Amino acid sequence: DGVGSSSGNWHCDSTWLGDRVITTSTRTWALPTYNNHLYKQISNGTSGGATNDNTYFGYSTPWGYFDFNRFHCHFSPRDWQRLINNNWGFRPKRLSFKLFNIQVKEVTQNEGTKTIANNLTSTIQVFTDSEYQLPYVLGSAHQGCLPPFPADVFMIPQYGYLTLNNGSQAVGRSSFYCLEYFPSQMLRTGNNFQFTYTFEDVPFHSSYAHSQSLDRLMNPLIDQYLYYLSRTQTTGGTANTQTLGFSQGGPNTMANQAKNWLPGPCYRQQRVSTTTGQNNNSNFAWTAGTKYHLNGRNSLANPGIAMATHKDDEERFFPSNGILIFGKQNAARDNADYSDVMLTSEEEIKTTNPVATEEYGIVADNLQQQNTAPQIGTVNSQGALPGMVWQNRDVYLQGPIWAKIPHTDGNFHPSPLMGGFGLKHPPPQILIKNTPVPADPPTTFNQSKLNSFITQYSTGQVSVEIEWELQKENSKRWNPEIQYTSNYYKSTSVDFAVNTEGVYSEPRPIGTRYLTRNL
Amino acid sequence: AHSQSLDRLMNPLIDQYLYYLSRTQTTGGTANTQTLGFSQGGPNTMANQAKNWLPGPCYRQQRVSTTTGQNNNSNFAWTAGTKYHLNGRNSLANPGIAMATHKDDEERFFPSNGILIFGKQNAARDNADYSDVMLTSEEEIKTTNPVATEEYGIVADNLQQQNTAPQIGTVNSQGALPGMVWQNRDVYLQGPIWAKIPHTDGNFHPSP
Amino acid sequence: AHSQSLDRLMNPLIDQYLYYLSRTQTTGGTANTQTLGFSQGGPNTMANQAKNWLPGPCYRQQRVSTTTGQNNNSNFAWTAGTKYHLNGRNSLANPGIAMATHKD
Amino acid sequence: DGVGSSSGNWHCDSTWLGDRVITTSTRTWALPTYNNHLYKQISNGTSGGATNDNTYFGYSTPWGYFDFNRFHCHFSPRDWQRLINNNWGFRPKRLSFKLFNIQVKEVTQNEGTKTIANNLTSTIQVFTDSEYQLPYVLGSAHQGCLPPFPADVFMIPQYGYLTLNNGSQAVGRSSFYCLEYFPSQMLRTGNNFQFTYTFEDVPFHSSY
Amino acid sequence: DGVGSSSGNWHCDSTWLGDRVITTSTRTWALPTYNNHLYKQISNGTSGGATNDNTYFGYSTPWGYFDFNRFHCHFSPRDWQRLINNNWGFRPKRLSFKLFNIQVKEVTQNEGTKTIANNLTSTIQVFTDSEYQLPYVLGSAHQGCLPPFPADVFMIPQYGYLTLNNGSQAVGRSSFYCLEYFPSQMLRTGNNFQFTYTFEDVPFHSSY
Ligand SMILES: Nc1ncnc2c1ncn2[C@@H]1O[C@H](COP(=O)(O)O)[C@@H](O)[C@H]1O
Repeated sequence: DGVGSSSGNWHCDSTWLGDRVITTSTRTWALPTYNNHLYKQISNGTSGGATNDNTYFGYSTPWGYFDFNRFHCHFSPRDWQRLINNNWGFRPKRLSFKLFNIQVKEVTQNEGTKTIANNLTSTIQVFTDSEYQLPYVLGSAHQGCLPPFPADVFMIPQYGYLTLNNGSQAVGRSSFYCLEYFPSQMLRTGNNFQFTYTFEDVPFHSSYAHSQSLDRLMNPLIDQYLYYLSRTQTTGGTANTQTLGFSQGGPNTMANQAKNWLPGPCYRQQRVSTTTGQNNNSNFAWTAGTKYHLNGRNSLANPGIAMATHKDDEERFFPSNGILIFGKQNAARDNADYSDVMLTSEEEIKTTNPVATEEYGIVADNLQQQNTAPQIGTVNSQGALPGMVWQNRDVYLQGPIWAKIPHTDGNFHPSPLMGGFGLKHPPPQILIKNTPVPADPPTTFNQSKLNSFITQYSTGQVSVEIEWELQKENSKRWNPEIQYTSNYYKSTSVDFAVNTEGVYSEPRPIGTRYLTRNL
Repeated sequence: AHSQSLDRLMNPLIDQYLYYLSRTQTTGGTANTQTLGFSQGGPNTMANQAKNWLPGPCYRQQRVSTTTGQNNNSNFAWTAGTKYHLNGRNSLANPGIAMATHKDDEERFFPSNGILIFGKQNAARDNADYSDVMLTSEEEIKTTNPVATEEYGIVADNLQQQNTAPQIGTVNSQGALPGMVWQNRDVYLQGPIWAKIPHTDGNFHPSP
Repeated sequence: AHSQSLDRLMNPLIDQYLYYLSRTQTTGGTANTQTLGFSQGGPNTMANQAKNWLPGPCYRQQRVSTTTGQNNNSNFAWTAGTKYHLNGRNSLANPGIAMATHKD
Repeated sequence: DGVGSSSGNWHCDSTWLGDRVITTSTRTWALPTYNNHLYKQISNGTSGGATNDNTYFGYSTPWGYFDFNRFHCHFSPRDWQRLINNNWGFRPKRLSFKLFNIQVKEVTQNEGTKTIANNLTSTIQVFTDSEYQLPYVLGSAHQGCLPPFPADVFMIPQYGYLTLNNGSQAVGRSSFYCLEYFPSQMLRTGNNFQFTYTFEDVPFHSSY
Repeated sequence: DGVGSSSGNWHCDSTWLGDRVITTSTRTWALPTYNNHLYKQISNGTSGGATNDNTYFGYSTPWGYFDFNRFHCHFSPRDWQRLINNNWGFRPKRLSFKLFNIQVKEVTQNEGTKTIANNLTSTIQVFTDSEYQLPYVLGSAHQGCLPPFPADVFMIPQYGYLTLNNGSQAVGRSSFYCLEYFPSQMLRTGNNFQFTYTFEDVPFHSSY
């Protein structure tokens, strides 16, 4: 554990062992001093432009955090291809995390000339929130996760949290946390940190698409023995009067046939087209957005429960806030063009799940009578009904992996809505900070806290290893499956590769569901 | 079959210690103004009593009578049928979730596509007469499950105010709510025994 | 009691990497036409941010005030009561599923 | 015990064990050179404004001292809440003190441009007055105790003492102490110091 | 494995054992940062002067490589004379490779005055493509092999590779490689690297 001796090696690999795959990656990082060494109160209120829906109360902290909750932190594009093309399912089993080769540097600025030097005796502090005592800020799809491309050097994100608020104000229940009230390791150059974690049992992700649909599980050639009411009135001529007629479900009457199951739940969303001409001329993104109402505050249900993006033959349509959208490289933060972003599609689940932009179904609204014609209602939100079966949202190479399930008395089907695996005891937050080094103090005692510090940053490498369990395919299907493939024909550059300018980009979103399964 | 019903699980002889809002306005004369009055649930107030549980889920269906004269004169079997919508295709929810076929004293009524019907021997395939088929009844479950042809219940539609009278909504489809208890559909000698549960990520109560 | 709320589980300081549809129409002048605009959720846009969870179930009930003057002048305790219907009989859902009594 | 290796870790916690509670805290500190490396005689007398009630004779020293004699050095506000709300009494039993991760720095000033660098070979000296042979200046409610808030960085207080005086003058009985006449540990970066202490029996405080 | 301790010694010798000869050489090297830390796409096409015969698509990388594939890397002229004058044939049997005495330096430029200093805590990374998973760029007679003369100090060559192209364009089959997706050793000053290799059977060269 010396100044001149390395404390880690570079591990970035994948190994496939038939029923498992193990992924390792190492990246280089830089950490600044954040917040000037201070915790600060932050709020947003209703004054000025601001609106109720957007209020908060919280704190920002001197700490930074390590995030690897994006699939491409771990899987190279080819590796992801191996996985999706060949397996029915996968899930995480365990992980190894390492921090090594720490360098702490002090930067000196005089006279417009800046110089950087090592500070050999400085420390950084690290800890894991093993007991989940801090607010869990992973699982909100933030930036600052390790880069997809290994050669890229990245900056650690700042840590901050939120509590209860009224407008811009705190309430009694509001909580303040100091991270310095936790035990942490202090490392100088030459020291290292590691920890090991085991994933809890969780269901395999479905890397498959159904090749059957709920409404067509019968034998095409045979009638049912079960009747349905087929006629309510006679068909003679002008003489028509009420009658009761009953018929047996059959091949040409598949819609009428008795069935055992129901499609999944529905929370209907407005539909927008990629051909702008077909859209209404208003700015309806929020006004027509699909939302939930919590304590006087309205939130987009984005993306909400999983519903098929579009029905047959309507690729142009998407739910206004019902899909995941990734930026293309260098797409702008605000108001990026359609050509600048990539929209995901959940078309694969039309098979068991309702289309996002359409009704669940129809129910009766009234009681018909001789003098009252029957009336119906369109159902646009449907909660869980017995017999319902459904599929979860897909995961993407540039998508999230896990989320912490909130600690509540109850939940229903706690699969994270953005996609991924939901864990009660997810991987713990890892928090890192540079210890403050004071500049020279006054020569006579002053009680006030020191506000003059040396300027420092640190750099190092980090490693993550994850073991994934695979579910092999067992299909008896005769014909070939759909597969993810690279383009055959010539092109200006290779997809999933660098630029002339050295910039890595991921051209498209890649999902998981290529192989198929019966229902 | 249950010999008790969800709405009558109390002791008939004893009051609750729990109050409910019983009066919103005074009853003096012509002078009436708003007030708040609270009362304790009791034997003659069983409907008002506080309770622990809720009836089962609802997907309401049109009602037809075996006495044809009481039916509307249209052919409404599909147009008024209860359906689900999957990928542009509409299917009858036949027979759908289990709900009681009819309430007290109304044996004549059935859900248009909400029961199982068996043919009598040599009944025709198409357009058989009522006398040629046999209709099942799920009357036994009125005890915990909603009647097929009627609403789940009533919810508020608005916020009442001094100038706004309160308004209500009739609930015709109700998904699962905490506290709900229910019974499954019955089986018959000429009925099916089992079904394969579909291989899906999720399901709710997978009784066929 | 929870000291956090479902709608505020994020990091206040960081943007999401996920976009949402933020503009459906242009904002130029009188010339406005349809467009598609997409934005990233952030600190001042917390309502718009993508989220993993949903609030609990709802069976809505009429509201009454302890200040009588603010109530409607009718006796609406049963007529406006929240109920369930079982076999031709109506029962108050009292107290029913758990919902917060009032907001801030 | 190396330049590149840390000698301590950050411990700031509380654990409650039903009949005991253990508190740990760590803070970051800075120490200046005090007095220019010199002991100096100080007095206050009656000349000018000064009054008899306020006279003293004493010395100031190059040393600094560590003070944690304030409850909030050890208890977070919530922890204090746990204690006061639930217990009739409390008292201290034992303590552990550690000093680690020493950095000594040399500051160079030229021409209005100042630069700070490590001095790897420099030492600091520490000792405990185990035998109570020096004037005990703790217990007078001074400033310079560890901060209540863990993130705060603090400056070590200077050590000075008083003896007998007549006006601004010493008397025969007056005593002079040199701290360099005690044995002390010398630590370079990479060295650490610790000691352990046991409290004598004392009555429980009445938190009631 | 320390800052002040050497990790290697200088071996440059030849020993003749009648049926074998063993050659050892040591050279001093310098490695720059290449490509600004970036992989970059490179192509050559048919526009301008360029012709079809000369088109390519490829990448350039931040890495450098070690090349000793020239006989005079290993044989002094007199040694080569001993070999050619007296033997009918020769071939390689095995090799040992070592990297030692690493120094990483940081260069600071201000105001037209440049200064160079050690960075004690910096690393370099090394690896061998044992499984032949990268494009093999040795064997194309490039420059950058160790110098014939031992006293000469040399600069390490940059690593780049080629794939399939159409004109200046990639094709589907075109492959991109990142060297950071391999495991590599990280060494600070004071660390060293070595590996051993055995040649496969191959025919003797005909020195006749
Ligand atoms: N991503 C997830 N993480 C944790 N629990 C889940 C997740 N998705 C579903 N579940 C739960 O696991 C159950 C598995 O049910 P089954 O497939 O019938 O064995 C579901 O019904 C949910 O309660």
